[PDB]
Amino acid sequence: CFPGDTRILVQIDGVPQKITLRELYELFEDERYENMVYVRKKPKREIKVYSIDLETGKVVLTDIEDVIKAPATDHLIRFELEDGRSFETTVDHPVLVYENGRFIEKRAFEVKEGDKVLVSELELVEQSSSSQDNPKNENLGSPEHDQLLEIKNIKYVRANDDFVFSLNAKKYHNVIINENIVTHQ
Repeated sequence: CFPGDTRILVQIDGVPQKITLRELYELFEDERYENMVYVRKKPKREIKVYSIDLETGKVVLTDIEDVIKAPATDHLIRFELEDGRSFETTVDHPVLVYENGRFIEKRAFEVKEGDKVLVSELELVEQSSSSQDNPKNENLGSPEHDQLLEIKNIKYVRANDDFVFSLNAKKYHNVIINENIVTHQ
């Protein structure tokens, strides 16, 4: 899991939005109690989730199974990228790094400084602050970026929220967060 602070890239009403899991989560309703955590299922709008295909390395879109809401109990490791991107995980959560010419899944507490993550590097063009715009898919709609980022700094930090999220969708434990940081079990 990641802190609610973790930004998740999704698609809402055919519009890609990058919003924290605590924010993304809100696009959902119907919360159930299970596994000693909370599970929210069924979006109140058209909510899709941007995920990555490990095998091909492409950014795909899928439907959501539910929202992963769990009481912030453990602490989280933070990864700071050379670009200034940073993401956190419950340390037990595997991180997807691109080393040895392959993609490997290592726990946050198993990841080391100077490690990499896969970034889809594919933006939605409109990086405007807040949800001011939405019905815009103009400006061609074709990006271009092929580069992965190394972790400049890792640290042990504490969960910002009292709940942590990951957003459960198809393929499971595979989502694009922060500045498109890809992770998978």
